[PDB]
Amino acid sequence: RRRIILFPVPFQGHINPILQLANVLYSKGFSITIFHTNFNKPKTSNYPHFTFRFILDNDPQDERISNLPTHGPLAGMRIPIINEHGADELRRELELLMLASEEDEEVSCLITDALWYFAQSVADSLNLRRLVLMTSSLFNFHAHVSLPQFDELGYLDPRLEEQASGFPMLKVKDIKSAYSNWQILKEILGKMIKQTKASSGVIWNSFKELEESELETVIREIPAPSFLIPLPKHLTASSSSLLDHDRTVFQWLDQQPPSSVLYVSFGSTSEVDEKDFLEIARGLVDSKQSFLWVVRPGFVKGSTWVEPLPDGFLGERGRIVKWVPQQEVLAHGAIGAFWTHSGWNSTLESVCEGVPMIFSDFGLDQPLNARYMSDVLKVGVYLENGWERGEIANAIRRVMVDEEGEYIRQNARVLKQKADVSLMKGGSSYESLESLVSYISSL
Ligand SMILES: O=c1ccn([C@@H]2O[C@H](COP(=O)(O)OP(=O)(O)O)[C@@H](O)[C@H]2O)c(=O)[nH]1
Repeated sequence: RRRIILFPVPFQGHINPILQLANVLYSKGFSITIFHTNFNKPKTSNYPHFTFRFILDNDPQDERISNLPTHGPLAGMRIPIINEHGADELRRELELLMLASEEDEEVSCLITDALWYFAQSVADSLNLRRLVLMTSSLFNFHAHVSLPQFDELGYLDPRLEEQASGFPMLKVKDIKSAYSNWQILKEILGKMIKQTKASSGVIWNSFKELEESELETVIREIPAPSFLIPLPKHLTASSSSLLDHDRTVFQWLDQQPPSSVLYVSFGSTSEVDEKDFLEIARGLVDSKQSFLWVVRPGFVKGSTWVEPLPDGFLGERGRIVKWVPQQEVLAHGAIGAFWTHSGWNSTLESVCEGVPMIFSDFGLDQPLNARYMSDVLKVGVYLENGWERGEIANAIRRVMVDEEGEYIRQNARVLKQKADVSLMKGGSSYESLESLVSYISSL
């Protein structure tokens, strides 16, 4: 019997793929331990088949992380802090577990979020192999390793509509938005890349037919073996939700005609002005399409939830809720399109359920996902110039109703089929997973 320890980053878009992976590996016969912070912990009672061990922010909490905000853009400060100071505790916890191991039980490897770059030297020091889970795309990684070239050209220092030097796929505007903050994130980025290259293997939440153009860069830049597995095609992330689901939406979805509903959601951490929030609502109403709009409490700066919205303003066609089982909604027959912030989990979920998209973005990898999805794969329309009700209504109707958008709807259907075929024997994802299991078993 072989045990795998997995160590996620404690945010929704990082906990979801690592617990999907944990379940996949469990299905292949591995026992599973999850190392996790108390902060943003998932519901351990949803995982009776996993062992959870809480680390790094136990009582008494550190002056470095104590009273750090549990929500907002500053909650992420925990990441660099744990990278800089958690090595000794992580080693102690790994040793404790390796000591408590049953005689017939071996710890095969540690799998961490790529953001936990500090974990490589910890694993090395224990003669424990470390594999890395990337929670972003191969295309985004290709952009990462092109930063030096981008910097030479001055893209990173603030011709926007112009094609980038080595990315005809990208506009200079995309790169500026993606690396808008860079003196701040440059240091994290370099260390993550360096310790990913130094790892024993890299697992990508993707599939070959999704990012074929990006495979050679990964093979050339990362000496460790890479494995591409589209985790949403194996299972949804419902069990790792950090918020309660509103499942009353499914009775409502059951009252809608096929492909008639726009699903709208901007992920787990995004926030918008009161002004932009109201413009989005007017664009949705103006589209005349039915819509289901997830507005996470905290999404609107200065309001607990959705106070600025007039009572009944959404009217007949629209519903607003706080949180749903997103991939399950995307799989419902009523959904015709997905207005996304282009987070990678949401984008891959939509691809895997065959739902075409309208893209907004909040920086980081999101503009790159939106550009790649909209111009390379051609499964959506990118609202790349802010929020204006007219352009919003036109984009929604183009994807969902216009005859001119049929090719986008068809591309989304075909791309889902490619994902499905990739999981069949002889498919790319099937062979990646087979290779991953045999590789881990050889450690
Ligand atoms: O109402 C919601 C909204 C989002 N999600 C999930 O939250 C994750 C968001 O991750 P993503 O990479 O899309 O964006 P992030 O939150 O990291 O910005 C995805 O797995 C979604 O399915 C969900 O379960 N219910």
